[PDB]
Amino acid sequence: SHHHHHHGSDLGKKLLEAARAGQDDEVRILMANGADVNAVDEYGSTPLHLAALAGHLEIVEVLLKNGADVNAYDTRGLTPLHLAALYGHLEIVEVLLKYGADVNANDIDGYTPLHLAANLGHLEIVEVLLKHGADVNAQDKFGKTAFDISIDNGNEDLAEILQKL
Repeated sequence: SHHHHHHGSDLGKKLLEAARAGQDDEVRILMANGADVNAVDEYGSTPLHLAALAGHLEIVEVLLKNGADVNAYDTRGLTPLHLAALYGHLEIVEVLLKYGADVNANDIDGYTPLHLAANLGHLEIVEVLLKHGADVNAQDKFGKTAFDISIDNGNEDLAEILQKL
């Protein structure tokens, strides 16, 4: 599946750290020495998770170009698209979608990327997720949709986007 782990070499740990820190040269060097592009830490995060979380667009692109799993799940069920939407990185959201990210993947608690972007009020990311087929009816473990979250937070601008776009 989209879960890896099982070994955990320090070469893979170096790639995870370099990807999260946005070191383009070191990521290039480590991959040339055979670093697994899909390595995981104790939480199940891959280098693509950490580059998307920390907002490093150029690292995200070189990882995807070398066979990084765009839909990898960590132990909480979070995909790189979840993290890009949660941390508000619009261009990374777009690149992930362009590489086949599952727009409607849900984590352990049932949150989709649309849920996270709505909770944090990232209006443009919500619009982009909707254009790529985000499910407005998807409910989390509390039975709440992305639209319900915008109504409970009184974000009428976000609620209007979730209804008409």
